[PDB]
Amino acid sequence: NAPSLISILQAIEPEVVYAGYDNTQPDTTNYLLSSLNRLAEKQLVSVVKWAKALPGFRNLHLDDQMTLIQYSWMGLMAFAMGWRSYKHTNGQMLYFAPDLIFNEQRMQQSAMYDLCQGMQQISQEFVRLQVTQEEFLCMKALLLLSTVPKEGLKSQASFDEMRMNYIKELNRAIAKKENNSAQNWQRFYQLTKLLDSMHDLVGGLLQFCFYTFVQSQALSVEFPEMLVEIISAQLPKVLAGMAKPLLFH
Amino acid sequence: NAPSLISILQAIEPEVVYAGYDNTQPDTTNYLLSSLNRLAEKQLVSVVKWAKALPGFRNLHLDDQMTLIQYSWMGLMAFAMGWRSYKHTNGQMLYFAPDLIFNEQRMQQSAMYDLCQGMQQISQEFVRLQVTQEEFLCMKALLLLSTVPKEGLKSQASFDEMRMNYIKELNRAIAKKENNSAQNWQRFYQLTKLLDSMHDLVGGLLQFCFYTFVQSQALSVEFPEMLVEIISAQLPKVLAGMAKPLLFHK
Ligand SMILES: CC(=O)[C@H]1CC[C@H]2[C@@H]3CCC4=CC(=O)CC[C@]4(C)[C@H]3CC[C@]12C
Ligand SMILES: CC(=O)[C@H]1CC[C@H]2[C@@H]3CCC4=CC(=O)CC[C@]4(C)[C@H]3CC[C@]12C
Repeated sequence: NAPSLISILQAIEPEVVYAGYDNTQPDTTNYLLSSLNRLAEKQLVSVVKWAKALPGFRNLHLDDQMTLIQYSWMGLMAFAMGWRSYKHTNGQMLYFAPDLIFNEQRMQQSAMYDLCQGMQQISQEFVRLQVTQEEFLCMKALLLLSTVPKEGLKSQASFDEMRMNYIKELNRAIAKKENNSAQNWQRFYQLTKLLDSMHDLVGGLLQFCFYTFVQSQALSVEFPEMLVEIISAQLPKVLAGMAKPLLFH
Repeated sequence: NAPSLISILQAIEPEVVYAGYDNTQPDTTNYLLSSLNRLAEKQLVSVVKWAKALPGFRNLHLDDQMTLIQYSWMGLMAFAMGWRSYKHTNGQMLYFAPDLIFNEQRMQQSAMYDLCQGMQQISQEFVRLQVTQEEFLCMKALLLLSTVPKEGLKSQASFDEMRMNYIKELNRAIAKKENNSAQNWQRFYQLTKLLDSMHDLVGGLLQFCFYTFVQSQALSVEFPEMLVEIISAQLPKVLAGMAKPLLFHK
């Protein structure tokens, strides 16, 4: 056979990115929120390299490629962050970058606190289910494919296929580790139910992101160049409500 | 909107068939089996009427239609039978027809007794699960679609899509109960798992049917005309192993 896409997912998985954060700084709301936005920009390049290499993706209309990234960029970063929080801190802390990690204090100072808790719960869920690296990588792919234009895509031809495979390949992963079907059947629930749960969270994250952005002047936080563009394009579409989450349940 | 798949399903559900059995007769292996085979013929005709009226069915290539039936005819009848046995006897007895119902003694004389038990366990599942009539109708539609030719279908064009609709429809039916996603997922698991259990049973039934078919002279068990051909046509394909059951997990 040809290489399993899972084996390719592993190959194209990005290496971790540093924030270039200065940890001697007092933890100040504005400074935290801004360095986070710096991090996002760096990660934004990473996730885009990734999606390109992501099998099936290039075969979508570039307006399709462009929209999917626009919607899901937040969820993918947040999801991946929760998986780092799990491997490194055991869901105890929010591990954004090896050099910027949110302890309790920082979550309170972020003025994102309730949103931080929410992200943390995603991480703890990872530790509760003991998600395997394979499960994670498949899930993260599906996340990309889990929010779509309310009016459907140009490549919907290609898309519905791709989405199916990554669902299939997710099954291939739940099946391999475990053995019994009663088990497979419930794994699949808990995992997909985890993916679904991401949507509500992202909404909240976005809500605040948008807010910080519009009020960036007043609040005095900085969104860097590349980051603005993406938000700028996304903000209107999602407020228009052209963005449809695809649930499992 | 346009009428529910499930509302059509209900419309086209066959009325119950009578066997025309003389219950004053003694309960004897040959008269019992022969009488079932008469019942199987009568049901056979309505099963086919049913499948035609089944939405998305006539859109399948006509070889696919004939194939699928030959495969699942046994499972449909036995599935339906266990449903009746749940509705009328509460899983207690085997209600093939209102006039011919197997109680313990008849399962003894049947000389299929371990199979009778098997079928009695299907109905008992219906009762353990408290299956709704809507759940039942969707499952029975799928049962048609759950054993396919191993080589594939001429138009798998349509089939795959149709099969999904009935799966969606089945979810539409579980959801109605107003449960949450986890209960729904659990209903779904336990239904399709009742479904899948059907093959094991049916395999066994086919076997003893094939047997009684061949040995009828020996056994003095008479297969009405129309029952004969379907078996004639099916038996080869089966023993060649060209029939692939479609499961919901191993
Ligand atoms: C400054 C601001 O509005 C906050 C709101 C939500 C925050 C983001 C939440 C998800 C997250 C995961 C990461 O790995 C770093 C960047 C991001 C993408 C965060 C960057 C800073 C954000 C953008
Ligand atoms: C004589 C014989 O081979 C028996 C073996 C199993 C029996 C069948 C079991 C399933 C059953 C359900 C019905 O409602 C009547 C017909 C049938 C289809 C039965 C017809 C007679 C059978 C076929």
